Amino acid sequence: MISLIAALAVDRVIGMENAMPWNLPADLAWFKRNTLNKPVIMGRHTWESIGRPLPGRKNIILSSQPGTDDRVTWVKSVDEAIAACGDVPEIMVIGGGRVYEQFLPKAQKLYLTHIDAEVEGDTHFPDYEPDDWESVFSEFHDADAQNSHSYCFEILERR
Ligand SMILES: NC(=O)c1ccc[n+]([C@@H]2O[C@H](COP(=O)([O-])OP(=O)(O)OC[C@H]3O[C@@H](n4cnc5c(N)ncnc54)[C@H](OP(=O)(O)O)[C@@H]3O)[C@@H](O)[C@H]2O)c1
Ligand SMILES: Nc1nc(=O)c2nc(CNc3ccc(C(=O)N[C@@H](CCC(=O)O)C(=O)O)cc3)cnc2[nH]1
Repeated sequence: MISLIAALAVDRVIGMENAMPWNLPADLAWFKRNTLNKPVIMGRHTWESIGRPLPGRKNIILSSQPGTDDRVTWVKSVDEAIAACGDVPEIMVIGGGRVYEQFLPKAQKLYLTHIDAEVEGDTHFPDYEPDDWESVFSEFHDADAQNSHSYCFEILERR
């Protein structure tokens, strides 16, 4: 099973040239909880902004170019990224935009965080059709002293 995890602002914005203008540690705890002990597949731009290997996960980085950090696994295509995951119950694709686009048609589950923030971004989560997906879990949270904006966690499973 392939899943995608992402945090989207309005208009499905997931990235901009500069750091996102929000602080959502609860969302990062959710990302950690849902990715721990699973392989995570990411694109090279996302690798760079994470800055280190994610602990307790097998880190697979897609890049057309030779790898530059022997602590993680580098692959040059989607089929190779999947093959590097081995025989696991769930592969987590953690972005970014170009990677989500390529894995969305393969995915059976989406873990999405919807952030009540309007930002201009250069990178979007792909268009998905609500009717293709069944919302199996959703949990809204208000902003609070640690989290700058309200946000809602949702898990969708492919119909
Ligand atoms: N809010 C969120 O949930 C979230 C999640 C993840 C990322 N992001 C954000 O999204 C942005 C990054 O998105 P992006 O679309 O720019 O970058 P990305 O998808 O992270 O990385 C793209 C790079 O990955 C490699 N790649 C992708 N598909 C490949 C394939 N089939 N074969 C070989 N290499 C492949 C290429 O690396 P080479 O260039 O080395 O060939 C390509 O330049 C940032 O702003 C980041 O912080 C947000
Ligand atoms: N829901 C969601 N929110 C995100 O911010 C997000 N970010 C990415 C890509 N970027 C990142 C950036 C940093 C970390 C990170 O540092 N995570 C740590 C800290 C978790 C915590 O603070 O509790 C980790 O161990 O997962 C992960 C992914 C992919 N999917 C996401 N999904």
